Amino acid sequence: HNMKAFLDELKAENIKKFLYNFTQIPHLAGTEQNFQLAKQIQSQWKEFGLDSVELAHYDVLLSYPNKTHPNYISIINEDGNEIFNTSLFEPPPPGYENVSDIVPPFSAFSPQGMPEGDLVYVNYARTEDFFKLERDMKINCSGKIVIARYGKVFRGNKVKNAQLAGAKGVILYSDPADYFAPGVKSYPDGWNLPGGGVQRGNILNLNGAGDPLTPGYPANEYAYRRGIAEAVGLPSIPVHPIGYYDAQKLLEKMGGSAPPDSSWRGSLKVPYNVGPGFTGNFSTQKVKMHIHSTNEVTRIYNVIGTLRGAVEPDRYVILGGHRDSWVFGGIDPQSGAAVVHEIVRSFGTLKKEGWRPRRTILFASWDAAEFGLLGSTEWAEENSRLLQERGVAYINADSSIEGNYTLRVDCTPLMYSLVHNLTKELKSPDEGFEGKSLYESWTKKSPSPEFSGMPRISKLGSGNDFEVFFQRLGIASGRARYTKNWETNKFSGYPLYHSVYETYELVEKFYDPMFKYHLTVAQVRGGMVFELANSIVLPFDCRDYAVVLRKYADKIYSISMKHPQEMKTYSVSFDSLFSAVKNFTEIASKFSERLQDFSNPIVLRMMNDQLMFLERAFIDPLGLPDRPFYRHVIYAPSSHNKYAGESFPGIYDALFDIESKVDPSKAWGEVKRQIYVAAFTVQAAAETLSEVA
Amino acid sequence: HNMKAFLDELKAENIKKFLYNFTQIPHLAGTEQNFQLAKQIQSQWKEFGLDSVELAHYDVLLSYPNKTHPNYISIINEDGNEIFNTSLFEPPPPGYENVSDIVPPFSAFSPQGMPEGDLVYVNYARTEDFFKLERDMKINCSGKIVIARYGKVFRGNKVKNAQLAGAKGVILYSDPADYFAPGVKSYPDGWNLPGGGVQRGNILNLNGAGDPLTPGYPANEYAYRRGIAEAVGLPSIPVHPIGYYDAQKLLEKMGGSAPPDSSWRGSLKVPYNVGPGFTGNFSTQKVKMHIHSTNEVTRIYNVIGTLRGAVEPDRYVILGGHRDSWVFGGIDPQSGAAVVHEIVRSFGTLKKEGWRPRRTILFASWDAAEFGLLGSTEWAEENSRLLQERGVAYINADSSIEGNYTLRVDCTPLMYSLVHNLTKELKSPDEGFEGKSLYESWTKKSPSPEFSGMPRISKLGSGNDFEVFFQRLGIASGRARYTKNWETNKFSGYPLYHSVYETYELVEKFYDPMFKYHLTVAQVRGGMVFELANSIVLPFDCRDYAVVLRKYADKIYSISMKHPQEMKTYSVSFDSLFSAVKNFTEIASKFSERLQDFSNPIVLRMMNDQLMFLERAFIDPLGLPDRPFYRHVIYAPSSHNKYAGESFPGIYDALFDIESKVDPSKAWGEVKRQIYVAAFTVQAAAETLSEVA
Ligand SMILES: Nc1nc2ncc(CNc3ccc(C(=O)N[C@@H](CCC(=O)N[C@@H](CCC(=O)N[C@@H](CCC(=O)N[C@@H](CCC(=O)O)C(=O)O)C(=O)O)C(=O)O)C(=O)O)cc3)nc2c(=O)[nH]1
Ligand SMILES: Nc1nc2ncc(CNc3ccc(C(=O)N[C@@H](CCC(=O)N[C@@H](CCC(=O)N[C@@H](CCC(=O)N[C@@H](CCC(=O)O)C(=O)O)C(=O)O)C(=O)O)C(=O)O)cc3)nc2c(=O)[nH]1
Ligand SMILES: *[C@@H]1O[C@H](CO)[C@@H](O[C@@H]2O[C@H](CO)[C@@H](O[C@@H]3O[C@H](CO)[C@@H](O)[C@H](O[C@H]4O[C@H](CO)[C@@H](O)[C@H](O)[C@@H]4O)[C@@H]3O)[C@H](O)[C@H]2NC(C)=O)[C@H](O)[C@H]1NC(C)=O
Ligand SMILES: *[C@@H]1O[C@H](CO)[C@@H](O[C@@H]2O[C@H](CO)[C@@H](O[C@@H]3O[C@H](CO)[C@@H](O)[C@H](O[C@H]4O[C@H](CO)[C@@H](O)[C@H](O)[C@@H]4O)[C@@H]3O)[C@H](O)[C@H]2NC(C)=O)[C@H](O)[C@H]1NC(C)=O
Ligand SMILES: *[C@@H]1O[C@H](CO)[C@@H](O[C@@H]2O[C@H](CO)[C@@H](O)[C@H](O)[C@H]2NC(C)=O)[C@H](O)[C@H]1NC(C)=O
Ligand SMILES: *[C@@H]1O[C@H](CO)[C@@H](O[C@@H]2O[C@H](CO)[C@@H](O)[C@H](O)[C@H]2NC(C)=O)[C@H](O)[C@H]1NC(C)=O
Ligand SMILES: *[C@@H]1O[C@H](CO)[C@@H](O[C@@H]2O[C@H](CO)[C@@H](O)[C@H](O)[C@H]2NC(C)=O)[C@H](O)[C@H]1NC(C)=O
Ligand SMILES: *[C@@H]1O[C@H](CO)[C@@H](O[C@@H]2O[C@H](CO)[C@@H](O)[C@H](O)[C@H]2NC(C)=O)[C@H](O)[C@H]1NC(C)=O
Ligand SMILES: *[C@@H]1O[C@H](CO)[C@@H](O[C@@H]2O[C@H](CO)[C@@H](O)[C@H](O)[C@H]2NC(C)=O)[C@H](O)[C@H]1NC(C)=O
Ligand SMILES: *[C@@H]1O[C@H](CO)[C@@H](O[C@@H]2O[C@H](CO)[C@@H](O)[C@H](O)[C@H]2NC(C)=O)[C@H](O)[C@H]1NC(C)=O
Ligand SMILES: *[C@@H]1O[C@H](CO)[C@@H](O)[C@H](O)[C@H]1NC(C)=O
Ligand SMILES: *[C@@H]1O[C@H](CO)[C@@H](O)[C@H](O)[C@H]1NC(C)=O
Ligand SMILES: *[C@@H]1O[C@H](CO)[C@@H](O)[C@H](O)[C@H]1NC(C)=O
Ligand SMILES: *[C@@H]1O[C@H](CO)[C@@H](O)[C@H](O)[C@H]1NC(C)=O
Ligand SMILES: *[C@@H]1O[C@H](CO)[C@@H](O)[C@H](O)[C@H]1NC(C)=O
Ligand SMILES: *[C@@H]1O[C@H](CO)[C@@H](O)[C@H](O)[C@H]1NC(C)=O
Ligand SMILES: [Ca+2]
Ligand SMILES: [Ca+2]
Ligand SMILES: [Cl-]
Ligand SMILES: [Cl-]
Ligand SMILES: [Zn+2]
Ligand SMILES: [Zn+2]
Ligand SMILES: [Zn+2]
Ligand SMILES: [Zn+2]
Repeated sequence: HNMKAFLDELKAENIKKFLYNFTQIPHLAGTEQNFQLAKQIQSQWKEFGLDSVELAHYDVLLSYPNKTHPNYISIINEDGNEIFNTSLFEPPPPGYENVSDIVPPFSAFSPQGMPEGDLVYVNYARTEDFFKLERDMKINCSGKIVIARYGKVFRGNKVKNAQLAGAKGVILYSDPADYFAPGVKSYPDGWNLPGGGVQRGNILNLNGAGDPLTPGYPANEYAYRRGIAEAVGLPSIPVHPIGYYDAQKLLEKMGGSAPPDSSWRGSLKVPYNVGPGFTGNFSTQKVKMHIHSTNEVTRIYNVIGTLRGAVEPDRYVILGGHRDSWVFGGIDPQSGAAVVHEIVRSFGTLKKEGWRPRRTILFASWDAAEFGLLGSTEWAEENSRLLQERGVAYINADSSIEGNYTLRVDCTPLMYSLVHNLTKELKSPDEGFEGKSLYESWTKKSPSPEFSGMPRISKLGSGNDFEVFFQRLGIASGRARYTKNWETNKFSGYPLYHSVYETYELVEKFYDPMFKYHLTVAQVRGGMVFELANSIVLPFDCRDYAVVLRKYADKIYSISMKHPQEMKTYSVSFDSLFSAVKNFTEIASKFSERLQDFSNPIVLRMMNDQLMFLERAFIDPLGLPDRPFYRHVIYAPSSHNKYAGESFPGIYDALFDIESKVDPSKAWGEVKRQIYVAAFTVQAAAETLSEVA
Repeated sequence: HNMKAFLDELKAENIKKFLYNFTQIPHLAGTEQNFQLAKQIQSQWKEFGLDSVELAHYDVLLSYPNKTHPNYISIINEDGNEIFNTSLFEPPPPGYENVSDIVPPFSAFSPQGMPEGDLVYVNYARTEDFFKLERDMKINCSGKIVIARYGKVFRGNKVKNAQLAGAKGVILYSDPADYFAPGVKSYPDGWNLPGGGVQRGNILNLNGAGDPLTPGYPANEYAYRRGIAEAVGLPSIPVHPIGYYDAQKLLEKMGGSAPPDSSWRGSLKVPYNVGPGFTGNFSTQKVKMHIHSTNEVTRIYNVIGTLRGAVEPDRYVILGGHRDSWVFGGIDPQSGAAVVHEIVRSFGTLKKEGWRPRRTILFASWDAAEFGLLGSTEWAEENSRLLQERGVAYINADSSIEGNYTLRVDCTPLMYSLVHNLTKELKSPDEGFEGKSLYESWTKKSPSPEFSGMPRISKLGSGNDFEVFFQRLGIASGRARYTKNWETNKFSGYPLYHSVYETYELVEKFYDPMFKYHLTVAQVRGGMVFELANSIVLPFDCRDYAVVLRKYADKIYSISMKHPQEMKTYSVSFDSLFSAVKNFTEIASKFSERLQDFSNPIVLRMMNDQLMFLERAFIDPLGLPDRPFYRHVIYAPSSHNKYAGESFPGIYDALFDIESKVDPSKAWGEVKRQIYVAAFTVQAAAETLSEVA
């Protein structure tokens, strides 16, 4: 009973069977079908051998279209005649044209409204796109309906940016430039997005809060809820997503200013004029949105499985991923959930033979992730005291594949060495690398930008269920999946993301017919969980944090040094931060020496507690400015793109666009405050690794 | 080497020698004399045998009178002639009339100003005193100078209340009613306050923040400081304290309204007229303050001594008390510091013989406590990560005596059983109880209001250095001292508190000639530290928390039930809170069973960690409303009196004066929110005691 036994028990054929099982009907959060799936998973995890398997339910704010009053967009003429209407649904895929309860495309949490106005095209609706419009082009979005292409940044940030520009509505669409790979056919004949395809998704700006009505506390049966007016993160203007056939009809008549440059042009045969409004002949026509979606407090269900530890049952290694989907969830999330299911089955086989892990393993099937990470966040709010004193690590398990090219890992620096070591022991599933390690193929295909002979491992961003564990609670977190070639594939994510076309057949036909990439991902995620839960000494290398901290300090200093005169005027010094990083490096090196130089279980556990609480030490209980649930001082989701991680986010945000601030003394004062907070936090974290007395 | 050996080594004669040594010259925070004392203590603790003894320094905002521009108050006539002036200093006591550097009486952190106006007498300047003035008597304090007697509540609350009433200045004085015990002589012939005596003290409203300029972070060498305008807790109006000879001259001419009842009358031969202003003949006279004190960032020094644990060096039991004094510190704090010194000496004697405690003991000599608990708070801010993951308990050690009648203990319910057990093993020092236990004498003299044959133990309030440990960080805390008879002694604290007369001779002549009460207090504080640091199982009884939680739930429900119609209208239910308390009771009982039913050091330490993190579980990382550093959900300092503890403070404050709120729906909504937070926190704390997996 060792890791090899665990790994060998995992089967591609089982992952395939589970994926098929999980994807025959929609499992939208808050629906009966997703409750039934929760009950099925609960029953199977018990069967598989877990010690306890419970449902944890919460009543959270969700959002749904009105079944009898459909959402749509029109072009309306000067007489009020609606001369063009966007689609009411995606053409369902072959053999699913009679499937009931497919939610039509909508932007979850949009308010209701019927705004009419002139269109402005805002490219990706990024912060810099809006800078270009108002500052350079002198185009005013106030009272306009903005149309933005999906891609580059989280859609909630696009909506926030549009609101702040004064838009009265937002239309999101999928441009073939970003969602149609050259030389591949549209679904069902290939993996591209057809012109009738539409990306669903929520447009909240929760900043880690969880359920909009209950920030800080679980949405249990006696919860006090905020009124809707005080809810966290809701958009103030109506929003709706469309496909590129419909977008073409909205964009083709656009007049006003030409696009500023080629980076504003997608692939449709339209000029990509910014507007506002339509060309001469059509200048009296307008665009009208009709949004009738409703926000509803609705019950959601997490499945929580426990495999009790033999030696340290009060130490938790968590493997979690969500279960709710927009429609069939062929990739997102069921390609992940099928992998978790097989991992539970394998651990359970060992358990039935008399094995237990050293530490407790918790397995989670989260609900309502698509509506803002609600299930994971409410559960973590409920259990925060247990998690912060006992939480060793969190391994996420959403989509197992977004491509078939190579591995992708995003994690805390504390897991780098674990990931390198594990992948050296796993077989590469790649063509041309038969008999080679996954480390070799991954390193060849995705080289580290810093180091020769190492693979790229990214920072954690957000937009997935590790957010509460990592950025709020400070528990070492990681994720892994198979991905595309980022050098040659310039499209955004995978094309059929959050569409009706994301099916079992998509995966089986186009992504992973042999389920070998799924199996490799199960071995990576499961192997990480195995080592974290069973290694005598926790498999964290504090020295890897020291290396990245210096890289991040260099980076933030370099941003600041774009303003040398202001740094002179306001005496802005990074000396404290570099000092703290130098001290962290020294103390980490000495800790590492002791870790290998110590039969004493108290010194061991004392050392294991130092390892465990190291990630915890980067937490500031006061949070980041105006984002109280982003508490990690080294990493937060980018304020411009929830998906991306930002390093030293407090200093980064203080420096961002600083040359535009009206009061430079105040602005640079805040930069100096953030440097102090960061230097202090790095030093305090270092000191947790010093000898304890 | 057991507790008896430790206890037997403590000597009254040593405590006496140390007290004499610590009280010959003033040790005002931020002065050279207090730095020299820090260095002396550091050297002696090393001598005594501690493993390491370091100074931890910070640069914090302090406040001092201007040496060449003295503070004083006048009565001024209509021509601007100052016809009466308050004293510039207290007459120094016999043999100290040539002692240099006695700080004259002042209110630390007063702004500068020379406000002139009509006096209003506001009794104790409590919330209810101001209610009586504005609501019942219809007396407007706006633009008036308020005169308030010291007593009943922390003077910072009096100042806050006066500011909010619109006062332009505050005069604080010591009324003989509150500071002159019948039948006892004034110092030097007895322990009463003479008419020239004055109580120093700060008038901040920090709400746990520490240094006003650096809330959340240690005031280290690279700290970013707030500007004075944004500092935490500073008063907006000038404030000055005076003795009763001077108060008599200010009060005797008072006209306007009669005092509302006898509870507004002190003991001076004046009418205690409320005002505003003086009677007919003197109506054109006014009162003028002259305050020239300055706030100054100043270095302060904590001494931190470590006695490394033999088995659990990463578990900290802390014995701390302050060293800085207003003048000589004969009682406050040196009667406490002398006791800590002897405790360190005793532990060191055992250490030199080869003994070590099981857990690490930290000893602290805090600086700047008199200026707002600054030294303890800055150090805890610096070390917060170590303290919250490793902090077992904090035992405070300010003044050892405030009387000679019986023991006083204020502590977490987690220490009740420890305190009962220890005091049963200690000898009573009381006359008439020779050969009896301290438990017996204490129980006879200060019976529990709830339980026959038990002694009174109070809630922790604040105004002392346990505040950051207990209310911010959630570390089990306690304190003990000898006190007066609360039934027969209706004066406030001890009369010479914070005056020049608080000397070695005061203690040796009047309070404790044999140093037997000091010795008993050393045995209580030291014994608690010994048991906390050496007991195999932590000496905490979670069931005692269950009992008090029910008492507090009953109490807060009873306050709410004063408004039955509103509870019906707004559906205000305490069911969730009582449910949580019932669950806590059940889970605690089961935990206690397991604690006694389990050779396994992991189960032991797992159980010890459950005991240690139980106090920690009452912490809400979001803090209480507008008081982010008061995080404990069960206990906070009263919003009306920092000295007093309040239970379920979030609900208490939501209910306080609720019938006066303009929007009852909003006000009762907030009551229901606080019930939810409290019920959730109690349940979450209970769940930390459940089986871990
Ligand atoms: N030069 C170079 N760079 C590379 N960078 C990376 C890689 C390997 N894989 C990647 C790793 C990181 C990135 C990356 O950093 N991209 C961006 C943004 C950060 C990022 O991770 N972006 C993702 C964004 C997509 C994402 O994370 N999506 C989520 C969506 C889950 C979801 O549906 N969540 C819901 C709810 C979200 C919520 O409510 O919070 C929703 O979004 O609707 C997910 O898949 O987990 C991406 O485009 O690859 C950047 O430039 O900084 C890109 C590719 N390879 C290379 C390379 O070969 N060369
Ligand atoms: N019926 C009945 N009740 C009793 N209650 C108690 C006791 C035994 N001892 C007591 C325990 C609690 C109380 C008590 O709860 N009193 C008040 C207020 C709470 C309290 O503890 N009050 C203290 C206030 C004094 C105090 O704590 N002072 C601080 C001052 C330290 C200091 O100088 N700090 C600085 C800095 C403070 C800062 O900046 O925060 C300063 O204040 O300037 C201290 O001595 O530690 C008191 O009057 O006894 C109440 O009714 O709720 C009173 C006496 N015995 C009895 C009894 O026999 N019968
Ligand atoms: C990284 O680790 C190092 C330890 O190896 C740590 O060094 C510390 O730096 C501080 C701040 O620079 C030092 O503080 C000095 O402490 C002495 C007392 O020991 C004081 O006398 C000094 O004050 C004087 O000088 C100041 C600067 O010119 C004046 O502003 C001030 O008014 C005084 O005149 C000063 O406070 C401290 O001694 C060392 N500790 C050591 C060497 O052990 C460093 O702080 C760590 N980095 C971080 C970011 O924490
Ligand atoms: C104290 O401990 C007890 C456990 O001994 C714990 O009891 C729990 O109470 C909650 C809330 O009352 C129970 O929740 C119910 O859970 C079931 C599923 O098991 C749901 O079907 C219930 O919902 C329905 O009924 C509600 C009330 O009428 C409706 O509002 C709702 O719309 C549904 O129709 C309800 O959520 C939970 O089952 C028990 N758990 C047990 C018995 O193990 C109690 O909560 C603890 N106290 C505190 C303050 O935490
Ligand atoms: C997915 O697999 C589950 C588990 O096999 C199927 O649920 C079982 O269905 C059979 C036959 O209907 C029942 O007798 C069992 O009680 C079910 N077991 C459960 C729920 O744990 C389920 O039908 C499959 N779903 C699909 C779409 O194929
Ligand atoms: C777009 O949809 C709208 C809404 O269904 C259509 O307009 C309606 O047409 C019917 C029948 O002609 C009228 O009775 C309604 O009054 C209309 N409603 C509104 C809101 O205008 C419209 O015909 C559609 N346009 C196209 C081109 O299909
Ligand atoms: C990853 O693998 C390396 C190589 O085995 C591990 O580093 C070795 O660890 C052992 C045990 O402490 C030492 O004796 C060796 O000196 C180390 N070799 C090195 C650093 O080159 C490393 O600890 C593993 N990482 C984990 C488990 O997180
Ligand atoms: C308080 O006691 C200390 C410790 O004995 C005295 O400090 C010592 O004084 C002698 C004689 O001046 C020196 O030789 C030592 O170096 C001192 N030891 C220290 C500082 O650790 C101090 O003088 C006493 N203070 C008073 C007021 O009596
Ligand atoms: C109260 O103190 C003030 C301040 O010292 C005294 O008034 C001063 O008196 C001197 C000499 O008579 C004058 O030159 C100053 O101009 C006065 N200063 C002010 C501010 O008035 C005053 O005499 C004292 N009153 C009593 C009764 O002692
Ligand atoms: C205080 O003393 C009592 C009496 O000895 C302790 O309670 C006993 O503890 C032992 C050991 O667990 C049990 O065998 C007895 O049944 C207990 N007797 C009781 C509760 O009456 C108590 O644990 C001590 N409190 C501490 C150490 O905090
Ligand atoms: C949906 O729309 C229908 C009619 O178009 C309306 O009667 C109903 O109130 C709506 N449902 C909601 C708001 O849940
Ligand atoms: C944009 O539009 C409206 C006019 O309708 C105006 O109120 C607003 O101030 C304008 N903003 C800018 C930056 O021109
Ligand atoms: C799978 O890999 C092949 C070969 O590189 C490639 O042509 C194809 O596009 C990949 N499929 C997907 C869905 O990425
Ligand atoms: C104190 O007062 C004197 C003169 O009365 C003045 O010169 C000096 O500035 C003051 N000291 C301060 C404000 O520290
Ligand atoms: C009290 O006094 C001033 C008049 O100088 C006035 O502005 C204020 O509103 C008054 N307040 C009340 C409650 O009468
Ligand atoms: C000490 O105790 C005696 C006897 O009860 C009492 O008369 C005296 O007032 C006490 N001294 C002090 C300072 O409380
Ligand atoms: Ca919540
Ligand atoms: Ca501070
Ligand atoms: Cl993932
Ligand atoms: Cl005390
Ligand atoms: Zn997903
Ligand atoms: Zn998704
Ligand atoms: Zn004190
Ligand atoms: Zn004091």
